[PDB]
Amino acid sequence: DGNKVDLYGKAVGLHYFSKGNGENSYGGNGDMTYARLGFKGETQINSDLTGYGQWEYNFQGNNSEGADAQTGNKTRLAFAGLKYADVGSFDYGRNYGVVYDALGYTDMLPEFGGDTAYSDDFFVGRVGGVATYRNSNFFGLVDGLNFAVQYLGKNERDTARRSNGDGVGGSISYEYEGFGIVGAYGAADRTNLQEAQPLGNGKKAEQWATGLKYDANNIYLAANYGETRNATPITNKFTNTSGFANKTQDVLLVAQYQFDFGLRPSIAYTKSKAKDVEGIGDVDLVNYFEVGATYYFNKNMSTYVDYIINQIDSDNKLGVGSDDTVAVGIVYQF
Amino acid sequence: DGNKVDLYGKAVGLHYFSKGNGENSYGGNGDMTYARLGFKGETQINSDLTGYGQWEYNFQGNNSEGADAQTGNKTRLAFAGLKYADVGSFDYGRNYGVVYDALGYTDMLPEFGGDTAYSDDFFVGRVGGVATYRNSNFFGLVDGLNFAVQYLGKNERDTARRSNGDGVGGSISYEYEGFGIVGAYGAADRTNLQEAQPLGNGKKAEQWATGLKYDANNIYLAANYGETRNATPITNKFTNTSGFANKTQDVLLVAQYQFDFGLRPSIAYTKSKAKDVEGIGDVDLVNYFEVGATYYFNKNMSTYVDYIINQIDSDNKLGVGSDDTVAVGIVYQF
Amino acid sequence: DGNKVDLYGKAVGLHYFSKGNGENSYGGNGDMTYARLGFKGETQINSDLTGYGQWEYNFQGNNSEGADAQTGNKTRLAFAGLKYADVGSFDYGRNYGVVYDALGYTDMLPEFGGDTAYSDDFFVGRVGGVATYRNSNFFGLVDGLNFAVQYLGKNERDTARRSNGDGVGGSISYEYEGFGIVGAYGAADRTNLQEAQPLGNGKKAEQWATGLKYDANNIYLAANYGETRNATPITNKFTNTSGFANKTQDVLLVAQYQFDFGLRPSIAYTKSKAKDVEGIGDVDLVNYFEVGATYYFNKNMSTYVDYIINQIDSDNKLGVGSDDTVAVGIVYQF
Ligand SMILES: [Br-]
Ligand SMILES: [Br-]
Ligand SMILES: [Br-]
Ligand SMILES: [Br-]
Ligand SMILES: [Br-]
Ligand SMILES: [Br-]
Ligand SMILES: [Br-]
Ligand SMILES: [Br-]
Ligand SMILES: [Br-]
Ligand SMILES: [Mg+2]
Ligand SMILES: [Mg+2]
Ligand SMILES: [Mg+2]
Ligand SMILES: [Mg+2]
Ligand SMILES: [Mg+2]
Ligand SMILES: [Mg+2]
Ligand SMILES: [Mg+2]
Ligand SMILES: [Mg+2]
Repeated sequence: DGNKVDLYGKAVGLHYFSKGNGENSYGGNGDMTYARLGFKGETQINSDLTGYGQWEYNFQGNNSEGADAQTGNKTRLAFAGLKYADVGSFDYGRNYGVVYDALGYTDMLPEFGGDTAYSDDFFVGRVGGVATYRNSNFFGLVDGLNFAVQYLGKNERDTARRSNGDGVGGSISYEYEGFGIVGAYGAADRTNLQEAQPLGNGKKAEQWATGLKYDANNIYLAANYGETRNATPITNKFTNTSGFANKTQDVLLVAQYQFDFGLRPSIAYTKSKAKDVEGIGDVDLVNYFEVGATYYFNKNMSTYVDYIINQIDSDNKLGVGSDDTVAVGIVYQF
Repeated sequence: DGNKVDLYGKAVGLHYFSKGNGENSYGGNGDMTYARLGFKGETQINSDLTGYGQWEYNFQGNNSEGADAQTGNKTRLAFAGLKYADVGSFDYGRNYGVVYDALGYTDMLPEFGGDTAYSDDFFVGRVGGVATYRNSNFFGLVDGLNFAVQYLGKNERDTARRSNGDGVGGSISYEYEGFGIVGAYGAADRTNLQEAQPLGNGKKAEQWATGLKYDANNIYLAANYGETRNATPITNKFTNTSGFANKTQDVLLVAQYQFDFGLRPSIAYTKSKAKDVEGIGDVDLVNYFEVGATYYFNKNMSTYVDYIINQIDSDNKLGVGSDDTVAVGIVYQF
Repeated sequence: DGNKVDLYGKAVGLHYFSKGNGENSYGGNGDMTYARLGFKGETQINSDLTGYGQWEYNFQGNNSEGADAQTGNKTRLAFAGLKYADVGSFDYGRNYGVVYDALGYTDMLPEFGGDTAYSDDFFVGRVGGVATYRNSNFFGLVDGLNFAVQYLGKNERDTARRSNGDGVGGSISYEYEGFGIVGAYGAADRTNLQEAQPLGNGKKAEQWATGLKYDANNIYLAANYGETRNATPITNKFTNTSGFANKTQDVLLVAQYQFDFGLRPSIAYTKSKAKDVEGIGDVDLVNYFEVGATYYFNKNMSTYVDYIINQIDSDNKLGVGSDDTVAVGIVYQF
């Protein structure tokens, strides 16, 4: 009856290599195997109207069958919506925060990358309780011009890190001839639990980002810049103190090429600097170069290596790990 | 070849609006998105015999991807059985309590309702370890006459609220010309842990209900009345004390219409009164009117609003919420 | 596009009968209902090369929908790999040890059996972080001659029971005209947390087993013999101390017949004895006879009974359970 639903997923055999047991590395050390399961469906309601829904789950494959069986298991996405011919889509539930419309540009590495797209972090990553309106080609009048607004409902959780107040954010993008340019901005109230943390001071959190990319002829090139206020979560590893960076400035870059025979090498740089952090001043949160590659056997099977050359120094005042990490992956997906 | 199984699910974007906080409301306040996933299968073994099984899970969509990720996640149903031609069906596992053959009559609202069909609550909701026998049209000899019996095995759990002793229950119903009537009753042993609770006293739990319904010509009218002894779970928020109501008296009413263009308005009333509650006597547990509507775009897509006009008063002796609660939902299902 | 993926699972209505709880039985008492869900996929990359992946999850059906909802839920398998023409298969993730290549011989009972194939126990059961290479028919040159090697990456977990160090293990088998013979062995480092336990002492865990089987003409006969040194997990029930048996010796015998009409009687014997147990000396871990049966209605539906005649005596120095257990099961699978 014009419903299309496709159960999807992957099994990801994954191993991280880092110094020691990886307490002072970028990614850690050991087994990091996991699996994904989801559905994605879409129903033709009439000529002009589609309904749709999606759910996606993370099942870790590197816990025992003992008491730790559920460590890092979670729902990543859960949302439903309606899409109306020449007017836009509207969805609600657990979904990507708008500002990920910009950060998605550089979140293209075989394993790492994407460092500033925190989950449960306002308009940066996948969160809870968002209403999202999206528009393609400006109601159909302007090919390549897209925009979105997103309404974030307050989530007063048990942890400051996973909480938020009410907020609004949005995004505008233009694509033309393989190039793409995009800007995204959100702000939200911070909750009383966030204000009580040692790190971070202010009533509102803000995040913004811009992106430029070239995505054509088997070349992928992209850059993202942005900044945040009272929005980037941080932990002092020395004091076990936590909260949010009063300011960050963040800059990511990525260069890839896709060979017809399956190989797709990747080169990147990422740097995120916190400022005005209490007791500290300026610090680096992320600072690295990346070399990697993915080999695609076909649409269902790939392998990959991903090497993070970590520029964080062993000095780092927040305890951010300074050692390198290499990831090795085998993936079956459907 | 012989076998039919169909993966099923829904994604529900869901939001509740109450004063506060929602501490003092019927339903709470904020994001309540969730998803469901299940399978349902039937195999033709021969001409007279079919095997079947069902599993159903709830994935909350309004938790973070942190330490609270698993909150409210659970298996709803997990059972397997055989259905023999003129004998009946026999199944075992986690399934609906028998007395829910009565309560289902009124559990028909867009979001709320069904207030007395508690889970893990002897016979009124989905419970563990039930062997259920069911019969259609009295061995095929009496059109519209159905019955069932169910054996509940002891579950001594860590919690009095989620426990039970051994029990037996059943249900009888007759349907004719769009009308339906149905009686159900179960009784069981209480566990020591339940007897140790300050609220509620008795060796035995009991629950019964009767149902009346009209279900034709696009009209749905239904009413349930019931009582319980030592069965309905309760809390006194003034004392942080818990247990079970020595007695309750329960009445639910529902009226709905289905318009061919998809709109289905709903009107309801629910009162549940506890009696003989230690240090209190009588006290309402539930008391409200409902108005709502579901808009069905088709078999896969729907939206709804449900408004609960809460008649509980701010003097209620157990601290039961007195504020209403409006729910708004968007549903993709397959 | 040359991909075949099956979603699969089962619903198992399951009940165990034992004296009392029974806190002193082989298997326990009460509702043991569960379900499984998994996918299994295979993609033809080219005429000589296949990709594959598998995920499998256990969903308990005997928990309430309260705080205990998650007890016993776990990923059993999560792996992906490549299979090349005659050269062999390579996979990584959570998978069966390499010593279960032998123990699978007798792990054939309707419900029980398989006592020495502990999960998260080096090479005997399902684990986390294994790299497994497998070869059939010695590169296509010797019909019926198969072998495998497996590399076990260290998992330092919160618990001694679920930890391992790095190890290697392997297996070799040979089948000809319904007869089968197998040998398997592995060794790995113990972790410091393991060595810190009062029970067990040694740098290295080791496990080995051999198997003979006849599997033809509806007869199934199999035997396994095995030993372990610092690998088999134990608890002293009197003193509440835990660790690993310094040694064990294990025998598991099985006989079954498959009638064409669906019945499949089973008879078994299992004994595992620990030696050099701190504070104790020699003591039986498992000692029983089995007598059960499985009735297959078809490929999707079965029932079974499994009766374990426990020869553990009430004298057991470790407090191992001595009473019998009977299981009754109903299974829908797809
Ligand atoms: Br995926
Ligand atoms: Br994160
Ligand atoms: Br559903
Ligand atoms: Br029920
Ligand atoms: Br309703
Ligand atoms: Br409930
Ligand atoms: Br299965
Ligand atoms: Br191909
Ligand atoms: Br185990
Ligand atoms: Mg773990
Ligand atoms: Mg502060
Ligand atoms: Mg600030
Ligand atoms: Mg460095
Ligand atoms: Mg009492
Ligand atoms: Mg009121
Ligand atoms: Mg020791
Ligand atoms: Mg005995």
